[PDB]
Amino acid sequence: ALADISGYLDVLDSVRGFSYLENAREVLRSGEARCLGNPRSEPEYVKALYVIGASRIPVGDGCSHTLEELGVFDISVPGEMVFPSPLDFFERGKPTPLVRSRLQLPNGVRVWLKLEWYNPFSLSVADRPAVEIISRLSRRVEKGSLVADATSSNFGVALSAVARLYGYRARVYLPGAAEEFGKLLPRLLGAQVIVDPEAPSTVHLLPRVMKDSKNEGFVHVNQYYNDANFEAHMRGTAREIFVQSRRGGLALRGVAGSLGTSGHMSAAAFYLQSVDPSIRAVLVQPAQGDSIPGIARVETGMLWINMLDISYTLAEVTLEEAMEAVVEVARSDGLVIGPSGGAAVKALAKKAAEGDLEPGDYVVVVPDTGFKYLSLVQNALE
Ligand SMILES: Cc1ncc(COP(=O)(O)O)c(/C=N/[C@@H](COP(=O)(O)O)C(=O)O)c1O
Repeated sequence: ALADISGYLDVLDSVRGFSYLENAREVLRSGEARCLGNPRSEPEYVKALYVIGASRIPVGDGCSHTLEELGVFDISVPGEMVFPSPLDFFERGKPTPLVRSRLQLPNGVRVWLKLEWYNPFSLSVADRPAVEIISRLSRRVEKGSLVADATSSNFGVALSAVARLYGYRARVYLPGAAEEFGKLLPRLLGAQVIVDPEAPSTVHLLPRVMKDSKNEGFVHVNQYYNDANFEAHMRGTAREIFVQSRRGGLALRGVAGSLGTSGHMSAAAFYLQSVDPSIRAVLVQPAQGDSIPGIARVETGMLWINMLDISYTLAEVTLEEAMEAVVEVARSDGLVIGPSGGAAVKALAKKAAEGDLEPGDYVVVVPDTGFKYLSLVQNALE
């Protein structure tokens, strides 16, 4: 028997750990899940179902229900694209677009582009963690409290818009080298914003955010460590690849992406590799000395890409190379991607070049619009 999952979403404030994900891998790999006689005695299982994007849970004595029965494949989007609020537009106006590129890579490597700038608050992938974190937070923290964190840019914009739609106050902390939209947009959205000229990278800002949090009593929502960030991308970004690939007719053979916290490619890779372990995750290690805004090298410390059981390859990419690839997607497809997007296009293009990749469909996750990166656009043409 099928019942509604909303009711059982207290397991989000009770399950801790990753042992619950073993349940995910089996439900996904099997394509079904066993019915639960007592839904409250199985907090791990229930949580797993939510995290793969079920809307319902299977309840009863011995039965089982498919992914489609559970609602992994439910279409959310109103055909007409009419939404009674912005927050509901984020929720139900999904999946973000998967667009097949005219870009031609060798060895029959077919490039598809998941356009995460089609998120309403930050025009970036960072909306999805920011709604998931703040939504859970609304359960426990009182309204009018200040929530805060460090960001390269996207998440601080997403945090500020969403915090303020949930009644919470916002502080964002940015490194000096980040972009003007990040420093400016939160303020337009009513946050306080603090910029450290000395801080060369976002992870380096963390001690300052932690110190101030202890002194001031704001809630440091902490995207690097906060398990919702991984979980948002499991029920949203990753699940969508799973669904779209199937409904799209895609022979899905892999994913390509970029890493800051590692939330979204950890989630795409794990989800996808639960359904089918052969799927490569091609990931980008920005080259040494170069800065690509939004992302970093793994060995600067990342939670999920390390600890979860994820087969992934790295290709090195310079900024200059990430920018070359922006330029060529823009001449191929006429779509203008951000620097981190072109870094994952480039990184796939090399494994393709090398002959390390099977013939088939690859989905790249493009994290934001190039319209926010005019300087790096300009410099890449001169
Ligand atoms: C443009 C762009 N490209 C890639 C990423 C990487 O996504 P993640 O692995 O899910 O954090 C992000 C994620 N952004 C967050 C996290 O950045 P950080 O992890 O501190 O390097 C921010 O803006 O501060 C991004 O904005």
